[PDB]
Amino acid sequence: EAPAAVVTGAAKRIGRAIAVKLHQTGYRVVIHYHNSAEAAVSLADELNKERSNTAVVCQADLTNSNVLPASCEEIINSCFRAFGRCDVLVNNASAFYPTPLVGKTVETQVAELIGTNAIAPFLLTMSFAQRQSNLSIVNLCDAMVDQPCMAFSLYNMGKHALVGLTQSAALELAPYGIRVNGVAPGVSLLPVAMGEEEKDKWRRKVPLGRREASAEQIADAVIFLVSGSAQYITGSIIKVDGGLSLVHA
Amino acid sequence: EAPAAVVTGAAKRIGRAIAVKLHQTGYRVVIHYHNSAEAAVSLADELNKERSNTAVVCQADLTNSNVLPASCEEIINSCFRAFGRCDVLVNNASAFYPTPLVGKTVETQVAELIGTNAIAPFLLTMSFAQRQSNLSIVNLCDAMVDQPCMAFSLYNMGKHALVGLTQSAALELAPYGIRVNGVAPGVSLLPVAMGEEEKDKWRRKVPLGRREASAEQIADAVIFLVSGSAQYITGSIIKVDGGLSLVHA
Amino acid sequence: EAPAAVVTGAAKRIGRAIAVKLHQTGYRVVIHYHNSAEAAVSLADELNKERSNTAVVCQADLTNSNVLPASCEEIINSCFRAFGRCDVLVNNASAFYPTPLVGKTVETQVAELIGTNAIAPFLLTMSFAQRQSNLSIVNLCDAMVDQPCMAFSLYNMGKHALVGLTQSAALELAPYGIRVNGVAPGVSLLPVAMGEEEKDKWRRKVPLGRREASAEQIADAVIFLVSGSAQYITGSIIKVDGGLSLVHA
Amino acid sequence: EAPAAVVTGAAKRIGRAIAVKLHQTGYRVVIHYHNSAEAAVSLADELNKERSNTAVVCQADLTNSNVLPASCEEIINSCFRAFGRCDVLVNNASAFYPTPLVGKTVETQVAELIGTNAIAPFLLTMSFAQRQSNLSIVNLCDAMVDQPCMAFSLYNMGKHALVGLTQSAALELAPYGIRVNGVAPGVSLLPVAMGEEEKDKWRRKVPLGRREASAEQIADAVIFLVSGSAQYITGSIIKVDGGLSLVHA
Ligand SMILES: NC(=O)c1ccc[n+]([C@@H]2O[C@H](COP(=O)([O-])OP(=O)(O)OC[C@H]3O[C@@H](n4cnc5c(N)ncnc54)[C@H](OP(=O)(O)O)[C@@H]3O)[C@@H](O)[C@H]2O)c1
Ligand SMILES: NC(=O)c1ccc[n+]([C@@H]2O[C@H](COP(=O)([O-])OP(=O)(O)OC[C@H]3O[C@@H](n4cnc5c(N)ncnc54)[C@H](OP(=O)(O)O)[C@@H]3O)[C@@H](O)[C@H]2O)c1
Ligand SMILES: NC(=O)c1ccc[n+]([C@@H]2O[C@H](COP(=O)([O-])OP(=O)(O)OC[C@H]3O[C@@H](n4cnc5c(N)ncnc54)[C@H](OP(=O)(O)O)[C@@H]3O)[C@@H](O)[C@H]2O)c1
Ligand SMILES: NC(=O)c1ccc[n+]([C@@H]2O[C@H](COP(=O)([O-])OP(=O)(O)OC[C@H]3O[C@@H](n4cnc5c(N)ncnc54)[C@H](OP(=O)(O)O)[C@@H]3O)[C@@H](O)[C@H]2O)c1
Ligand SMILES: Nc1nnc(CCCl)s1
Ligand SMILES: Nc1nnc(CCCl)s1
Ligand SMILES: Nc1nnc(CCCl)s1
Ligand SMILES: Nc1nnc(CCCl)s1
Repeated sequence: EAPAAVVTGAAKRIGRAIAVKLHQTGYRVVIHYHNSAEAAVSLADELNKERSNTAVVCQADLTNSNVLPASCEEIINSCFRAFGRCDVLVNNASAFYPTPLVGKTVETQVAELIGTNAIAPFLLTMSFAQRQSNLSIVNLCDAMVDQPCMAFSLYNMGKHALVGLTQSAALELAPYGIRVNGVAPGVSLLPVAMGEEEKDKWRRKVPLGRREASAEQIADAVIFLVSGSAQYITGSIIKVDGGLSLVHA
Repeated sequence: EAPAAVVTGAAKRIGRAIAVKLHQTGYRVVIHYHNSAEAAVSLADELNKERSNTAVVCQADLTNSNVLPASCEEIINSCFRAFGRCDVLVNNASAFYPTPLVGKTVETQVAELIGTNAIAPFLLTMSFAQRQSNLSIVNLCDAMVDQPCMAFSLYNMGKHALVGLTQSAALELAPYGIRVNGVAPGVSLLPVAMGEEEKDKWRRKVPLGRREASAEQIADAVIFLVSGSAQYITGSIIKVDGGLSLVHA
Repeated sequence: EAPAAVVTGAAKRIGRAIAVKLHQTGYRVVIHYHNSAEAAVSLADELNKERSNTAVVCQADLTNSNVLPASCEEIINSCFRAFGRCDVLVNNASAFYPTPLVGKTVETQVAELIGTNAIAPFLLTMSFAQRQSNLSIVNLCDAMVDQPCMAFSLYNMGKHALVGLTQSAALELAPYGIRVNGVAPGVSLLPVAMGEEEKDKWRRKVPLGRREASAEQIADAVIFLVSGSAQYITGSIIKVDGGLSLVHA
Repeated sequence: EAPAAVVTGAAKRIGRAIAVKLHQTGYRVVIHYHNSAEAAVSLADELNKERSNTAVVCQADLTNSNVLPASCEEIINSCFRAFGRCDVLVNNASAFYPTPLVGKTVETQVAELIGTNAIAPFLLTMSFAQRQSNLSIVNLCDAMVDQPCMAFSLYNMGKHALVGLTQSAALELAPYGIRVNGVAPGVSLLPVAMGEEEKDKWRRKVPLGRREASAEQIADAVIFLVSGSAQYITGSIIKVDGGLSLVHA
C-alpha cells in the first residue's frame, strides 16, 4: 500500500513543491490550506489526475486558540479518514510579518505567529504520535534564526520554538520509531510582499550562485529526510541556504 | 537618583536572590509574583526596612491570554508609578512541568508554559521599551535547551523562544541603548516537586563541584550583565552551569 | 565520463563504506590509506572486478609536518593521474585517542590529531580547489563536539577546527561552484580499542533504536550531500546520530 | 599573598588592557610578548612603579613547532619563578591574516595561525594544570567564528579549535577547581593596518552604538570571569560584540 503524508500550508509555494515531490515519490497526500482554497483544489485535481484517489484537501486555521488542539487533531484524522494511515507530517504552514517592539492587535499577532510556527506544529506532532514502516516528521525551520530580520521578534521566537520542538520530539518519539527533523531555508521563494529591489539585495548575498533556492530544492531535502536513506537521522536540522547564514554583516 | 528594576517571579528562589542583589547594589525593585503573596510582601518589607520605599509588590498571572498584554503593561507601569523610571527588566518567572506528547487541558499547558517563558517576556519587553543611563533586560534561559528534559516539549519550546527574543530584542533595541542578554542556569535550586534522591543524582552530574548553583551565583551573573562592566554586551547568553551542558549521556 | 572521488582513510570501517557507496553510485574512487595496505588493495580489487578501471589506491601519512602539503597535493594528483578529473573529496581519515591535560610525545599527539582531523582536510581542500559539473567536499565531523569525550582535548580541537574549515571553505569556494558540507556521526562503528561492556553502554544511550549507526547509514548522508538533490546545500553539517547528542547527562 | 596571572600577547591593545585591569584588581602579572619588546618593558615599568615587584615580561614565539611545548612550559614556569604561584591564565596572543584557498609558505601559515590561536593555548593549559584559591583560564575567542572573514580559513579553524579547547578543558579540569571560559569580541581595536574608511565600515555594522569595543570593555569581561562572581561558571564563552554577530548579511 502507498504511504500517506500531511503537508500544512501546501496550496502554494514551498508547501506545494513538497506535496508534489512527496506525491511523485508515491505518497498519498493531505493538502492542508487556510485561505488558498482555489490553489489547494487545483493541486489535488492535478495529483488525482496523475493517480486516482491519492490527494485530498483540508482547510484549517492554525492560529493559536483554545480550539487549536481540536483543529490539529482533525487534520491528522483527515489523513486516516482518507488513506487509513499517516506516515509523514510536514510542518510547513507559517505566518511571516513584522511585529516591532517600538492593523492587527498584539494578541492576534502572538496567536498567528506563535500558533502557526510553533504551537500548531506541536499539537500536530501530538496528534500524529497518538494516532500511531518509516514514520517521520519534517519541520520547516529558518537558517537565519540566529541572524533574524529586524522587527520580526514574534516570527523569530516561533521559529526558535520550532527548533526546540524538533529536538524535544525527536528525543521523546524515538522509542516509537518516529523520526523528527528539520529543513532550514535561507532565501527560497521570496515573500510576495517583498519589493523587487529588496529581492535583488537578498539574491546578491547568497554565496552559492547569487540566487534564492527553488521550492523544489527545499523539497529535495524534505524527500531525503523522509526516505530510507535517513533512517538513523533524528533531531537534525538541514540548512538549505547556499551559504547565506555564513555571511557576516 | 537610584535606578529601578522589575523582577518577575521575585518572591522565592532565584527571582528573590536577584531582587535582593539588585537592591543591595542600589536598585529600587518591583517584586512581581503570582501566587506567593506572603513571600512577596515579606520580601518588600525586608528591603524597605533597609531603605525606605525602595520596594513595591506587583501581582500578575503571566499565562498567555487576551489580557496578558494589559497585565504586562501594568507591571511596567507599576515601576514608573513607584519610582518614576524603569532601568532594568529581569524576566525570571517560569512555569516548569512535563507535557508528554503521548488535570490541565493541553491548551492550558500551552498558555502557561509558552506564556510565562516566552510571550510574557516579549510583552514586558515591548512595554519596557515603549515607556522609555544603563538600560537593560536579562532573560532567565536554560543551559540545557539542546539537551532537554524528557517529555518537557512545551517548556523547552518556551525557553527556545526566549533565546530568540533575547537575540531579536538585542538587535532591535540596540539603537535605543537597551541591552538584552540572558543568564542560563543548568541545575540551580532544584524544583520543590523533585525528590531528594533525584536531586542528588543531578548534583552528581555537575563537573564543577558536584553541586547545584546557589540562587546567589545565578544572581551574580545578572548583576554583571546589568552593570557598567557589560556596557558593550548585548544578545549574549551566559551559561552558569558548572559544566553541566558539556557532559555527554 | 564517470565522476571521480577521493576518500581518505578508505581501507576500513566508515571510509570503506563511503568509497563502496560512491562507487555503487557511479564514481571512480581513489582509496587513500595510511597503514591498512592489505585492506586498501583488497577493496580496489573488489571495485575493479565490479567495473574495470574505476579504483586506485594512494598511501599517505596525514600527520602534521612540513611535508604534509606535498602529501595532500599527491593524493589529489592521484585522482587526476588515474581518472583525469576530481569531482568529490571526502575527508574521513582520523586519529582518535585520549590526550589528557594532567609513549607518544605531546608534539606527536598534536601533529597526529590536529593533522588528520583539520590540517590535512585544509590542505586537501586547497589542492582540490586549485586544480579545478557537481563539485563538492564532505567532511566527517562529530555530533558530540559540544559534549566531548573526557580527556580528548586535541581530538575535539581537531573536529572543532573541521567545522570551521567546512564553513570557511563553503563561503570561499561557493563562487567556484564547489560545495562544502559535513556529516557528523554520534556513535557508528565503535572503536576497536573500546571494550565490549562500554560498547553496549554507548548503544543503550541512543534514543533511536538503542544501537550504533552502520557505516552504510553514515555513507547514505555522504551520498545525499554529493548528489544533485543537494545542489543548494553548502556549509551544512548533517548529524546522523539517532538523537544521541540530544541526551542530557 | 597577591594572586598571579599570565597574559599572552600582553604588550599592546587588548592584551595590555587585560594585564592592566588584572594588575589594578591586585594581581601580579607575567606580560608575555613576541616582537613587541619595548612596549612590554614599558608596561611592566608602569605597573612596577605602581606596586613594586608585581610585573615581569616573558618573550616567546607561540608558532607551532616541536619545541612549542617547551616554550609554553617555560612561560608558566616564569610565573612561578617570579611570583611563586600561577592563578590565572589568559590566552590572548593571536596571529590574524588571510590564507586564501585558491612570502610565508603554507606550512608557516598553518604553524602561526593554528599555533597561536589553538595549540599554544592547549599547551599552556596543560602546563598551567600540571603545575598546580580561585584558579581559572580565559581564552580570547571570536564572536564571528560562524560568520567568518572571507579567505581566513586557518584563523577561523584556530578560533574554532579554541572553542573546543575551552569546552574540553572546562570538562576535564573542573574536578581540580580550575574553571575555563572564553571572551569573544566582535570588533574591538581594529587592525593597525586598516584604513580609516574601512574601519568606519565595520563600525557602522555594530547595532550597539555604531562603534568598536574598547580594549577596556573586553578586559571587563575577562575580569568578571576570573572573579568570585563567576565561581560556578565554566565552559562558557561570553560574546562582547555589541550585537554584531546577530546582524544578517
Ligand atoms: N520562503 C523562504 O525564503 C523561507 C525562508 C526561511 C524559512 N521558510 C519557511 O519555509 C516554510 C515555507 O515557506 P513559504 O514562503 O512557502 O511559506 P509562506 O508562503 O509564507 O506560507 C505558507 C502557507 O502558510 C499558511 N498559513 C499562513 N497563516 C496561516 C494560518 N493562520 N493558519 C493556517 N495556515 C496558515 C498559508 O496558507 P494559505 O495560503 O492557504 O492561507 C501559506 O500559504 C515556512 O515555514 C517558512 O517559515 C521559508
Ligand atoms: N532552578 C533551576 O535549576 C533552573 C534551571 C534552568 C533554568 N532556570 C530558570 O531560571 C529562572 C528561575 O528558576 P526558579 O527555579 O527559581 O523558578 P521557579 O521557582 O520554577 O519559578 C519562579 C516563579 O515563577 C512564577 N510563576 C510561575 N508560573 C507563573 C504564572 N503562570 N504567572 C506568573 N508567574 C508565574 C512563580 O511565582 P509565584 O511563586 O509567586 O506563583 C514562581 O515562584 C526560571 O526562568 C527558570 O526557568 C532554573
Ligand atoms: N566511528 C564513529 O562512531 C564516529 C563517531 C563520530 C565521528 N566519526 C568520524 O567519522 C570518520 C570515520 O570514523 P571511523 O571510526 O571509521 O574512523 P577510524 O577507523 O578511527 O579511522 C579511519 C582511518 O583513519 C586513518 N588514519 C588514522 N591516522 C592517520 C594518519 N596519521 N594518516 C593518515 N590516515 C590516518 C586510518 O587509516 P589506516 O587504517 O589505513 O591506517 C583509519 O583506518 C572519522 O573522521 C571519525 O572521526 C566516527
Ligand atoms: N581586535 C579585535 O577586534 C578582535 C576581534 C575578534 C577576536 N579578537 C581576539 O582578541 C584577542 C586580542 O585581540 P588583539 O587585536 O589585541 O590581538 P592582536 O593585536 O592581533 O595580537 C595580540 C598579540 O598576539 C601576539 N602574537 C602574534 N603572533 C604571535 C606569535 N607567533 N607568537 C607569540 N605571540 C604572537 C602579538 O605579540 P607581539 O606584538 O609581542 O609580537 C600581538 O601583540 C586575540 O586573541 C584576537 O584573536 C580580537
Ligand atoms: N519565512 C521566511 N523567512 N524568511 C524569508 C525570506 C525573507 Cl529574507 S520568508
Ligand atoms: N526551570 C528549570 N529547568 N531546569 C530545572 C532543574 C531540573 Cl533538572 S528547573
Ligand atoms: N572518532 C570517534 N568519535 N567518537 C567515537 C565514538 C566513541 Cl564513543 S569514534
Ligand atoms: N583577531 C581579529 N579578528 N577580527 C578582527 C577585526 C577585523 Cl574586522 S581582529
